[PDB]
Amino acid sequence: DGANSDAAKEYLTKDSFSYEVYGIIAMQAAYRDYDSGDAKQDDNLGGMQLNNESRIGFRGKKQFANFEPTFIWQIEGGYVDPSFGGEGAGLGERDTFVGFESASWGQVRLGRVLTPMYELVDWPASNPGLGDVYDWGGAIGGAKYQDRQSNTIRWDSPMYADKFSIDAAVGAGDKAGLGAGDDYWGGIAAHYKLGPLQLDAAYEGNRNIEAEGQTWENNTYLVGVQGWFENGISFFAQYKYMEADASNGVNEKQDAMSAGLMYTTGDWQYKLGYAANFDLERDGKTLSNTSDDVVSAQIMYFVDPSAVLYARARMNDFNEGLDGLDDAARWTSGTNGDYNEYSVGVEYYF
Amino acid sequence: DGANSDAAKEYLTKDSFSYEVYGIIAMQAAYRDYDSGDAKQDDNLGGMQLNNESRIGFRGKKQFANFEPTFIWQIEGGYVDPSFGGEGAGLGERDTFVGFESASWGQVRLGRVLTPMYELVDWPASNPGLGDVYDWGGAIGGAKYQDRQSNTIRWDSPMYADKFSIDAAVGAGDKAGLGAGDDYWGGIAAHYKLGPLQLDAAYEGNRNIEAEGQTWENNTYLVGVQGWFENGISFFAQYKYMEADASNGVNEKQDAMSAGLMYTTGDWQYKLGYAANFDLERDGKTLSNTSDDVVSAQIMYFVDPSAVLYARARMNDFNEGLDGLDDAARWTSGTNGDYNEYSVGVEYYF
Amino acid sequence: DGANSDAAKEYLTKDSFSYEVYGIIAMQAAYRDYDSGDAKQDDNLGGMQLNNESRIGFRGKKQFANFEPTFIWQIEGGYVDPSFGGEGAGLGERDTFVGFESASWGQVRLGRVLTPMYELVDWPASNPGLGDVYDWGGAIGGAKYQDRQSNTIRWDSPMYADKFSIDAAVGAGDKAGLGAGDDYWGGIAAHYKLGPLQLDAAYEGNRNIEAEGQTWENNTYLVGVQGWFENGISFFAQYKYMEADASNGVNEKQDAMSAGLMYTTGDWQYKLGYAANFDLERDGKTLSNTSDDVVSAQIMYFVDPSAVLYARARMNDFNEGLDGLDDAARWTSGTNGDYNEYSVGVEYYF
Ligand SMILES: CN[C@@H]1[C@@H](O)[C@@H](O[C@@H]2[C@@H](O)[C@H](O[C@H]3O[C@H](CN)CC[C@H]3N)[C@@H](N)C[C@H]2N)OC[C@]1(C)O
Ligand SMILES: CCCCCCCCOCCOCCOCCOCCO
Ligand SMILES: CCCCCCCCOCCOCCOCCOCCO
Ligand code: NA
Ligand code: NA
Ligand code: NA
Ligand code: NA
Ligand code: NA
Ligand code: NA
Ligand code: NA
Ligand code: NA
Repeated sequence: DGANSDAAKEYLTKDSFSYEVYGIIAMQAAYRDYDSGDAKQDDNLGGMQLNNESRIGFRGKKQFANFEPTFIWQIEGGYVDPSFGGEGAGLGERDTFVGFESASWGQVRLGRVLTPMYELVDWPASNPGLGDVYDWGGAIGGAKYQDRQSNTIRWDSPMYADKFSIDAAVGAGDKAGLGAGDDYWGGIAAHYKLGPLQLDAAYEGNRNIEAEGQTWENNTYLVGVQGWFENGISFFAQYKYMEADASNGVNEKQDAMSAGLMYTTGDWQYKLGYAANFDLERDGKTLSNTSDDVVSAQIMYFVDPSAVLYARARMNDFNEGLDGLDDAARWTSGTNGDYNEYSVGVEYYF
Repeated sequence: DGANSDAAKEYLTKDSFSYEVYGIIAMQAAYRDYDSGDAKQDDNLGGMQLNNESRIGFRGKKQFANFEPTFIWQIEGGYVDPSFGGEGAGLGERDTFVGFESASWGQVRLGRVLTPMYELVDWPASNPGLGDVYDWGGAIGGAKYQDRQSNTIRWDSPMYADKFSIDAAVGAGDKAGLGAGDDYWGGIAAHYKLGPLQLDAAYEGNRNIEAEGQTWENNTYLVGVQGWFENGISFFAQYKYMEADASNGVNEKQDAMSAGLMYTTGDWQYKLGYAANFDLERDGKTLSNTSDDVVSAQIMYFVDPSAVLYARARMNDFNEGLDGLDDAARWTSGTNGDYNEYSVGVEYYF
Repeated sequence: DGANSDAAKEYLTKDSFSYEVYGIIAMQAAYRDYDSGDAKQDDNLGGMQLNNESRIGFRGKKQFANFEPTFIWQIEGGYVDPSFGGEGAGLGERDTFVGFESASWGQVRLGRVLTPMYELVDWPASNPGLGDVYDWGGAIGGAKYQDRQSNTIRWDSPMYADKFSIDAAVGAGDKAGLGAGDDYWGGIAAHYKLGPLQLDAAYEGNRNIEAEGQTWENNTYLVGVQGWFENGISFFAQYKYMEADASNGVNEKQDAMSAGLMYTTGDWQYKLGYAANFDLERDGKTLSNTSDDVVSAQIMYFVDPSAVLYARARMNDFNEGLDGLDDAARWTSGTNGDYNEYSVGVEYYF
């Protein structure tokens, strides 16, 4: 069984107690109110649900006797009981990898991690609740980018000159990872600290992506600013340019932004979010009402050095529909309709 | 990813070493002898199997700095290799929840737990091996009650006056948990200790259940006694009334009982149990041969304060079949036929 | 739920801290180049992939107060993110069992383990990368033997006279474990160490195996030698004879060999491996082009007492096709075509 059987137990010396067990406990009671234009469908999707995103993980580091880079590894399970889905999570569904890190050249990781692009798209630009629009939202064909991805080599640089830092990565695609395609992708991201600000830029290219009966080339570019100030204010703003190119000559473009404001004061943190996709342009013809936007408010309370309570409201107004290149409806995050969500939740880290 | 991604790891202080790892090791070597009236089907279902119900779990408590109630959480994986099923269980398949508790008002839990009704159906009734008949057995339409269920808020009262105790909960149904329905349920249970006896009462109502082309209403009532005596005798008895009501006017009723006698002597414990479903009445007319009954015997031996060995035999006589309100056979615990079972097993708690 | 509900938590004394957490970290970057005579399939199946075979497990032992044999238990999860498959593994997918052990007669284990034959087929044969041909390779009908299998009772003898050793087991088949068949199997294996050499023999018989419209009986025999010398040289050689017999009278026979050479020198270990399946004989007529071959080379580096690095190249030349007794293509490990593979990897034991 496996590349080297269980011969690891028979020949190597067990490095006893060289692990940390960790977990994030996270529950969110969330009520959803849909306006899909169908009353029956509105009642199924909408309602109260308990979105339990708790998870257990294991991680550790080892200094190999005869290797300069330090070995690192991680196995993090998925959400134990998310909303809209069944119970029980596997080990290895979130960030799971081995890797090396030397003070001389930064960090390398092989396995299942976030692409340099998505890492910025996810945080800060997706919080709180902007993900339906800015994360996996959109109308562009092909693969706008990957999120958390397996079969990935990712290199994380150290803080160069105490201001600059780099992340770059390449990997196989979703279909390639199952032996049923040859899609691949690559991407890189940059960060520069200019005082209390931080500037960000990132790129990602996806290739040989089969969808809607075509092969796709996807290119996505991103710029953003982030600020933290001592009076308590933090902000973030981001602009995102999405370009898709199909094998039948069809070109596609769509852009999007995300911005968030927050005031931390003592034991409280107030926060407003807004993100939006602009109209999608296919073959140089703007498609009417292909945009999405979402507004969001949240009050958080630092109940413990290790935990927080929070309430949150948000309203998603999605596009009115899109047609695919195969002459059938193309799924978007708004296929299920506009909806509002009100929720309270807890998060705790041990 | 998620309501707050990995922002808990980057910003919150890791409460290091504040978790418990626990497990129940449980193996059951079980031979089954089926009498379904088909020699082939008898041979597939019947035979020797290893029912491995072992499980690993994680749990903990934390006193939040600025909150009086103590935080609680649990994540329990399911059976690692049960009979009739493939190997491997996810993390979070069993009781998995967050909650708070103060000794003045008991505990509240959010997540996936046992409903107050089913908990009594589970223990003391249903043991040993009475479950096929009393637990998920029956012929009534809709949902007589839920088992272990997600999207549940449940409050467990403290022991008032050291004699009275209460459990209550409400939650989402199976289809709602996937955004495909609007079913819900609620229930309550009461306990009173009168010396060596204990009285039990419980209710559960199920609403908006889609099945066999109808919407269903379910109502279930339960009463029971339990006795522990120093001489060594222990017993339990229970009566259960189930009322279902369909959207096309059809009414349905069925009742059941469960009783068990037990003799503990030193390191040994003998136990004989009986459970039965009585004929189902649809539209106030008894349906012939819709009953089920089971007899069961078991010898247990306390090999360690932390483990037990046990032998057990049981014979199940199931109902012979009934059609649902859609004119198709309604699945029951006897769809696979009658069967007797002989088994040995171990249980261990770390 | 289950054979005894959650009554183990309610009555038994938690044997706190009698659990060990263990894991094997294993990542392999593997490039594949397929030449199946189909270009689209060559590129889907072929390419670079990251085969993460890491795994977490738990094991422990307990001395029961009122039992002389020591109780042992194990729950080992599966590969967290293997190549050609999705992410996330269950708890209990690798070796998972309960058992007892006394120094007088060895150990007995109930659950999920390797059959005495496969353990030898697995290690030392099949390494490095000979498994496609020697492990699950072959063209014989029915089931030559089981891999890691559930519903198994297995006995491992002590080291008799410091030279002799025996392993034997019996269990249920793949279909029987799901209530859909009555297949079973049994097998035994013996080892004798003569100085720097070691002699190996094993047998396994499988019965009531349903496939290709017939029921099958399988008989598989194996002999092998292993050598370790102070010079640094080690080798292994194995011959395998497989006999299958169908319910329509059709007989089939096929044999195979596996061989490996290794030179350990300081912190490096070189290794050449070869394994092959010979032409398949059905009804005493050798079938043309049913043989399989694989050559493999490997460089290993003991990077730490607890880990190794390795590079590996290997060439797989498979059979040209075979028809089953149902007059349809019979799946073999070469159905997807020939492929060569170049790979690097790390393995770590904590
Ligand atoms: C990251 N969260 C994901 C989110 O990315 C998204 O994923 C969609 C997925 O739902 C779509 O699939 C959905 O719509 C299909 C329309 N023909 C039918 C099947 C349905 N599950 C996929 N076609 C594309 C993914 N990006 O919706 C599911 C989710 C779990 O919330
Ligand atoms: C630093 C602050 C920057 C704020 C930038 C805000 C950009 C706002 O532009 C939004 C344009 O998109 C409008 C979306 O229209 C709604 C679409 O929904 C209806 C279906 O078409
Ligand atoms: C314990 C000693 C180990 C010996 C292993 C020897 C490995 C090399 O032996 C190769 C023998 O190959 C035989 C080829 O058989 C031809 C096919 O005949 C079978 C007809 O069904
Ligand atoms: Na709903
Ligand atoms: Na990295
Ligand atoms: Na992806
Ligand atoms: Na590939
Ligand atoms: Na069987
Ligand atoms: Na349920
Ligand atoms: Na993969
Ligand atoms: Na098997």
